[PDB]
Amino acid sequence: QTTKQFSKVVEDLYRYVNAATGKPAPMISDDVYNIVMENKDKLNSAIVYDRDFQYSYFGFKTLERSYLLRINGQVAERPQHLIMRVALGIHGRDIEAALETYNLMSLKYFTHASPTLFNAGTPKPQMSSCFLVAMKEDSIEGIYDTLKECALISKTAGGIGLHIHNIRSTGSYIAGTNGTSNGLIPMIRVFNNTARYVDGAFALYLEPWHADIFDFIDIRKNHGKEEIRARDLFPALWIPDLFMKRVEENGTWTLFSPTSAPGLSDCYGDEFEALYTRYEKEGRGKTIKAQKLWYSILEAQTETGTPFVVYKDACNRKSNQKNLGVIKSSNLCCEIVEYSAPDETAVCNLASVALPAFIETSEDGKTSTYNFKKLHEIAKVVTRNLNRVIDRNYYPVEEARKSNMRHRPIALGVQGLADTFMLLRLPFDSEEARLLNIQIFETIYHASMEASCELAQKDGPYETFQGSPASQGILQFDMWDQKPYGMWDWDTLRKDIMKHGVRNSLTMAPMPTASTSQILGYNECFEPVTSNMYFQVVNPYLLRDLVDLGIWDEGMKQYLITQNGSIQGLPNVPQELKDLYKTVWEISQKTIINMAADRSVYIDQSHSLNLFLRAPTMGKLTSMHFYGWKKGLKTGMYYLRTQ
Amino acid sequence: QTTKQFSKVVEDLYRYVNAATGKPAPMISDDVYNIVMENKDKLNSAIVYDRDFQYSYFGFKTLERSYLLRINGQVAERPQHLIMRVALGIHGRDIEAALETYNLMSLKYFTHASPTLFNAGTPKPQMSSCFLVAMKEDSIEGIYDTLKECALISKTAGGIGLHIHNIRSTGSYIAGTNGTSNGLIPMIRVFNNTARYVDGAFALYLEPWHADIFDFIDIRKNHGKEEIRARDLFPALWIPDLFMKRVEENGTWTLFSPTSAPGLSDCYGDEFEALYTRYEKEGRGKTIKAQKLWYSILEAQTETGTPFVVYKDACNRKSNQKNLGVIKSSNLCCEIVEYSAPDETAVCNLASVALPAFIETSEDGKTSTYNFKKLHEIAKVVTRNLNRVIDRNYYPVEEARKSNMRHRPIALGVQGLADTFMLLRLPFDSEEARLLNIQIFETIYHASMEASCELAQKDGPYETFQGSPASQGILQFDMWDQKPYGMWDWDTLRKDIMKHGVRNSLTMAPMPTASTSQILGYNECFEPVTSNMYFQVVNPYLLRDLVDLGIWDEGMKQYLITQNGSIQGLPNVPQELKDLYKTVWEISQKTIINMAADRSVYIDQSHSLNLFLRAPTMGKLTSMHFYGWKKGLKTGMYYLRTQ
Ligand SMILES: Nc1ncnc2c1ncn2[C@@H]1O[C@H](COP(=O)(O)OP(=O)(O)NP(=O)(O)O)[C@@H](O)[C@H]1O
Ligand SMILES: Nc1ncnc2c1ncn2[C@@H]1O[C@H](COP(=O)(O)OP(=O)(O)NP(=O)(O)O)[C@@H](O)[C@H]1O
Ligand SMILES: Nc1ccn([C@@H]2O[C@H](COP(=O)(O)OP(=O)(O)O)[C@@H](O)[C@H]2O)c(=O)n1
Ligand SMILES: Nc1ccn([C@@H]2O[C@H](COP(=O)(O)OP(=O)(O)O)[C@@H](O)[C@H]2O)c(=O)n1
Ligand SMILES: [Mg+2]
Ligand SMILES: [Mg+2]
Repeated sequence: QTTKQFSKVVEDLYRYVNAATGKPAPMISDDVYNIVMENKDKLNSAIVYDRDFQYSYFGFKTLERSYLLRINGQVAERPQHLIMRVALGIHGRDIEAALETYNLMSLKYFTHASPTLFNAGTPKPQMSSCFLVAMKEDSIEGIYDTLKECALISKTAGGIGLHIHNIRSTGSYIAGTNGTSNGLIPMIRVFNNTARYVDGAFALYLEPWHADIFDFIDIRKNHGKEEIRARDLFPALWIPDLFMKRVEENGTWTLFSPTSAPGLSDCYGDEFEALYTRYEKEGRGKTIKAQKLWYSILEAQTETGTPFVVYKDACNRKSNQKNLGVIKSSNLCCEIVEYSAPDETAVCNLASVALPAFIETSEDGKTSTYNFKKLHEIAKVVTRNLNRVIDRNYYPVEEARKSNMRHRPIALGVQGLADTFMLLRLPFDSEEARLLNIQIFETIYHASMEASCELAQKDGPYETFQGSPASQGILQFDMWDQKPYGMWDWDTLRKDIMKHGVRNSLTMAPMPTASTSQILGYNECFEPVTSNMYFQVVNPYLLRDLVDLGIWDEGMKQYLITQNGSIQGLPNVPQELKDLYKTVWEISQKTIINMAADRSVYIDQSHSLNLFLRAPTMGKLTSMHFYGWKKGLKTGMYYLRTQ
Repeated sequence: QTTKQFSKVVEDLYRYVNAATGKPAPMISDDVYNIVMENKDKLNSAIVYDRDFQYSYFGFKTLERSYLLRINGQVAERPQHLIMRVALGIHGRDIEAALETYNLMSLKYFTHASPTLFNAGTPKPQMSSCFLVAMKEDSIEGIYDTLKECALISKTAGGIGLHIHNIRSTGSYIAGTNGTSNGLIPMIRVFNNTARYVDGAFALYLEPWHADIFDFIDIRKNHGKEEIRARDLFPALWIPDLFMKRVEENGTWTLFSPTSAPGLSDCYGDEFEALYTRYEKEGRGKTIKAQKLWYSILEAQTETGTPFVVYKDACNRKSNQKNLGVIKSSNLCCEIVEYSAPDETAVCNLASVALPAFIETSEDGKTSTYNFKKLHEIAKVVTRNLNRVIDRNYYPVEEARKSNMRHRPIALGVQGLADTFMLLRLPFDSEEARLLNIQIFETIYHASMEASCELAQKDGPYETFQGSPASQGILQFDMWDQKPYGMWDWDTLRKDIMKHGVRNSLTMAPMPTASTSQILGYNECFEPVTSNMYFQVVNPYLLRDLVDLGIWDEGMKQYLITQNGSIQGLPNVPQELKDLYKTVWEISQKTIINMAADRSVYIDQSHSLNLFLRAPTMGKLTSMHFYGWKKGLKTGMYYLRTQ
């Protein structure tokens, strides 16, 4: 069904011709083709085809349906071919690095994000997952320039975070007409329609003092007038601390059109508060009860899972990019926290480490341990990969090229945190899981900064490194005013960074891993399992245990189907198992938030913290938000899932 | 209720401040303000306020509701003030010309189009009614650049004609993806949505060999899937002669994607036919029965009044702009026929002559005659006005400035043709009406070319005059291979044009006059009355006659209400009256088309020929189209009205 020889497969993909039009349509770049032909024997003999069976049925089907390159509707690539295409696409002439990446990916130590898997080694290799776009100007020309830019980015793969704080609100004056602005909603409908035309995937960012806020937060509601909804876009709130204070005090909140109150989004913290309370005192806006807004926000979150919540002041106070300017948005999945401006669209290239790969029974007596030294080594590899992607990437718009080449941010993440705890017999809410969580993120952050510092000794630091927190020896945990756990030597690293610089302004942004975790067969990313039963497949670790204890029968299976993936209150199942295989609906969200806060001291950017509320009340949701906020989180909430 | 002194009114408008924001919002330009202050006594004393009563109730209300400038929701301008503001807005420092235009407009000899009436004398004086826009390129970038340009033009006043022949059709290949084009309809929905956002008014032009044609023609249907309709846009067909021949032969017709059949819209006539039949023979497209398309077109016209029909080869063969390139569209109302390209958006400034103004009882014995010499003199005035507008206009986009300054087209038109015939006791379908129609259009065309030639002796000819038909002594009627009626001396004019040039590439484009004819109180533009009764106002001329004959009673009035504006088959009304006051539903469309064809030999551009079909059949509509087509018409049909 598929040619075996890799160079033979490369040849077919490269020579490919669209029969219907007679147009040659190479699916491999000149570059990678010439590389493969000059090295065919080394390359062909390196692939271990046994490794195609490291995938599950649903992992293979995921690859088959979307990832493996097709010739005339037929799969042309084997999984091993996809992986070697990616390796060369990243590494180019560096055959050695390519070979190392081939071996580590093929053994499932790590993977790159979907767009890298799609486009690495191909003629327009757009490998970035994330674009953060500034609304160019409060004008028809700026709106339409911004729209063109989103269209062109959406032509390729990857999401958009778009901030729109600078657009004048409903009823605002326009110079040259007697008519007024119709505000955000009509303009959002324009963007919605472009998202649909160019083959969703836009998040919109707004600060809650904007006067169109009440409609903005309701944009995904499945009822009401069809011309007030924008159903393919996601609203995200970019929330100042002052809003949270006014809500908690049960105080007032003032809504402005940005034309009546200029500059509010171009400052944060104390400067924001001073500027805000001054405009408030000067009668420039419309005052409400803060809790009236607060309540409408919880209503929309309860109904639609949105708006997302990202804390503006936490993002800005604790960003290594703070020498660039004020950060005005996150991205589609709320992990990326990078500077953007009309001339600079922040981009990011993504990869995730497979956490269970580092478990070894290695020891005396059948206990599993965690190999942190190997985690550290693989994270260095991935860091070097992501840095290469930056240089070999095709940028859809010039604003993205200019941003990426200047600041060189990258984003490492994880999958299989849940599997890891499960394999080590650690309940997600245990003291041992809490510790392992901190140690894992300490080592990945240590490793990435070390790799990046080595790159800066080879190539120079990134352009804007001088003046950064990192240039002053201030690493992420220091900006949380915490000492690191200290499994790695931070003083020596900080010494080296201050002397040599780093090659990347940012390194860590744990992402959802929605498709890539399915390819590898692990749970997802720092999140607990959502059920133990996802045509019905039972949690392999749970299955193993129930068989070993000799309790697994049809009576067991039904009790799992019927309680949808929960094993609690199953009569004859040991407590150790119930503790180990708690669903995310069964774990306290204060625990989830605690662990998010623990790991966040080692996270440069942010992370996509989904929240899961069993029996949701306004009161429970409020206390979750205020708890995350006071913990110092950047991303208070990504999606709210309920039921 | 209104200040009397004009300079006092100018002062208020100029000093105006938006109270709600504290922004100064002048409603008069620096230029006109400084002009008015330096000439206040001459200016104030020239206005004759008696003349505000030359308007009807519904004419005044038209002015009041939309035209007269407002200060804080209150009318600040008197009709005489609006007219003098317009006069200075056109003429500037030329106080004499201003005064002449004031007198002629205030006495209702002529008027300018709405945007001139809105914006003349104001800070952003966008006075043009018509923009013809080329789709920039078959790419996401070109589509979105075009969209931005339409948005910016629509911010101001005036319609868009947009040609889209160059966009690849549904299912076409895209290089760099496995997916295909979704064609025109999705892209049309993008434009529809922008039209709604920026405060309809777009016509779309397509040649009927495009493979998306069947959906394109159905875009205004009031049923079917909401995502195949574009309800605020108007489809217009840009029809090659070959299509009409294939339909009449009951032959085949081939549909192409422009990417499979390049160049089809960049040629016409014989070159088009040769290129087309070659692509047809080479299997590059999909063949159908021509009459299958023909039938779907009549169905859409019957249901929706659209698509408009404009004959591509007639427009190109008979255009003075033919040295520029191939013309690919008309405009929103199908009167403008001008060259457009990605870097040149054709524009046009419009004015209409009030035809009844030139009727004088002057004579021996109470007969009315028509003063052609005075018509000729007023048309020269209007021609000079329109040329000044070109230079004092604020262009919304650079593409429009570049086109207008190069070719300098203008568009004179008419209103009150119906009133004129009625006042002279000439039935619309009579031999005398047929003659007067030809003589009126002969004099307006003679007058405009004479004024324009005088301008070229003062300022030089327009930039692209060399190589034009007019430069070779070929005037419009010559391109119809007809001798002029000869009430004016054409040889001397043609001699002068060949020697001196003309200042304007085009001069005549009779337009709908939808609002301006209401302001003046006349019927419309070369069209018969649609009824004799339009809160119920009876045709003043008919009323006068029925009173004079002593037959006008409540029994008369009811018979008019009840037959909706028709006097035919009213028992006791003289035949002379029935002949004189035929409704447009009562006049043969072969007569309408004959008169359109007669006048067209003196029309540089085209004219907005609405058609009215009483009891419509596929057969009647077909023969109307083929009759106009064979007559050599450019605009075969604007709207189809029925019932
Ligand atoms: N015709 C329109 N329809 C809808 N919104 C408009 C329109 N014109 C302007 N706006 C909105 O008002 C804002 C200003 O648009 P812009 O193109 O800068 O107008 P302008 O003529 O320059 N007047 P101003 O910006 O007040 O000096 C943007 O947020 C637009 O979306
Ligand atoms: N992602 C998309 N969604 C919808 N239409 C598209 C998309 N990409 C291209 N098109 C359409 O296909 C045409 C070509 O678009 P363009 O941006 O030039 O694509 P391209 O990548 O340059 N490929 P090609 O034009 O075939 O060389 C235009 O008519 C577009 O509307
Ligand atoms: N449906 C999606 C999911 C993610 N993304 C982008 O990809 C990034 C990472 O999401 P992910 O980890 O779920 O993506 P995969 O690489 O696993 O497909 C996000 O931050 C988005 O910018 C997208 O464009 N569309
Ligand atoms: N509703 C309309 C009508 C006309 N127009 C433009 O104005 C031109 C002349 O139409 P018209 O003679 O009915 O306009 P008025 O000047 O009488 O308002 C058309 O060719 C269009 O380009 C428009 O933009 N919107
Ligand atoms: Mg502006
Ligand atoms: Mg292209």
